[PDB]
Amino acid sequence: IVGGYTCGANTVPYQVSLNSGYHFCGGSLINSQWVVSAAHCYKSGIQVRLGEDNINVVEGNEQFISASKSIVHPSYNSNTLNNDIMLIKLKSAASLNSRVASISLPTSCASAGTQCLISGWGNTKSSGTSYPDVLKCLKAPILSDSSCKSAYPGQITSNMFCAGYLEGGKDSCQGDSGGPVVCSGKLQGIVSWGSGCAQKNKPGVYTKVCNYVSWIKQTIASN
Ligand SMILES: [Ca+2]
Repeated sequence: IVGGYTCGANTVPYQVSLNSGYHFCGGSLINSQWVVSAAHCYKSGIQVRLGEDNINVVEGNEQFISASKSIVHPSYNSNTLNNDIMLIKLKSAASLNSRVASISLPTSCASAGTQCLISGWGNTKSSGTSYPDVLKCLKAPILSDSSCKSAYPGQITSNMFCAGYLEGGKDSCQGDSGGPVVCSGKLQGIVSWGSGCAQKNKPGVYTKVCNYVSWIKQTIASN
């Protein structure tokens, strides 16, 4: 997260860190046994880390649970990043509490101008590299589809939306991928891609979760 602020320990209780020896992506807890992340985050050997603030210090509210199954969306397109969404089932049910909590899925899509909360442990520099230990947060509005397509000609699909600031300076970044965009208490986005981070006229691009609710529910019900 570039241009954001320190969330505060466990203030984003649905935020997860995916760990394969180190933090490599974010995710969102949607029930006690399932996490949503980005398909491009897929790898083997995932441990889901819930209840994290400082990812380099055990502070006493963490739950570390290995993945039992990963399911990349059947239509994930690694060329275009269309359908950049994955589900991860936990080997055991997390214990839900005030610091480890699920985020509701949307029942309808969100509209341009709605303010959302974007969070993660990704890079905090738009030029250079600095990775934080504690969770960072950014409030950012959804941009119109027209503005998104204007910023990224020929690259925006019906399963993507932009959020952020055309002036630059505030954005998600590498290491935030797979993490949440939450608007009015619903998970509307997954950190997916962009051109650089926090650059002028290059807002963040996010997977449009509202298009996947039926697939998420049916996949969870059958697995
Ligand atoms: Ca920790």
